Amino acid sequence: GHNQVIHQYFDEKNTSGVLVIQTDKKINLYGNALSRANTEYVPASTFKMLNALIGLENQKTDINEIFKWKGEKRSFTAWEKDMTLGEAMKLSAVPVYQELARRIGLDLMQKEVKRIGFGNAEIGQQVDNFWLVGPLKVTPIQEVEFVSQLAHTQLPFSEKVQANVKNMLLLEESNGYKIFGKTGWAMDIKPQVGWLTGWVEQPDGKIVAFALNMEMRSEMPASIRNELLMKSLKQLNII
Ligand SMILES: *[C@H](O)[C@H](CO)[C@H]1C[C@H](S[C@H]2CN[C@@H](C(=O)N(C)C)C2)C(C(=O)O)=N1
Repeated sequence: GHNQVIHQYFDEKNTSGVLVIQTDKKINLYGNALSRANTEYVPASTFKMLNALIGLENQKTDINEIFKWKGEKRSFTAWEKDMTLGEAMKLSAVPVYQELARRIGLDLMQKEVKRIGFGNAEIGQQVDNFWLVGPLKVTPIQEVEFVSQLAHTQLPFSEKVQANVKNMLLLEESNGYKIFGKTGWAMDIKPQVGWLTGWVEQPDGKIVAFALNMEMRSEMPASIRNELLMKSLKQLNII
């Protein structure tokens, strides 16, 4: 439950970050830069959860559609293949989600982002990158409320669509526990911002939502986000 131990986890990874925990509409802050919880950052790949919800709800795609890789070089060799929406989610394959965003289009995407009230709810003019370099921004508190609502099926989408998207986010299934979540990493902005937003589904069915946000730098391994989150949830005895 301390609050000092988690501070030493972030102090030692040499980063600046906050961990927002939400249980049954009770928000707690942990980390070593608590004021991050209420400041806006670009959501980067965490926006894929909302992008899928909008795309599925509006029948611009479905969970069986195979997205064709048409041969262009991509940032990771793991992205250079045909894949479903859910595979693209698991690899954070942004080209697939940019194609979806073009299908949705500017009007529908702005109308939906504003109806949901996500972050500042501003998407500007380029429908396929407003979540990576602005103007869309979101606080980690707003991210933990968004993902909490998704876990409880309380977002303003149909329940089948929310359930479809929840099943793309299963990260870990050990001991009757389930961790769902989406990682993020905005590498093309300074300072870089790293995200790890999701929830724990405890064996009794209880839901604990989390939004880890930290400043990033090119040299760290991707798993630094999971390492900080995992040993924080073990310390608070959420797992
Ligand atoms: C894409 O917009 C962005 C989301 O914020 C990507 C970049 C980083 S790294 C990502 C690339 N593919 C995954 C991987 O390790 N491979 C090669 C399959 C991880 C990222 C993230 O993981 O937060 N999302």
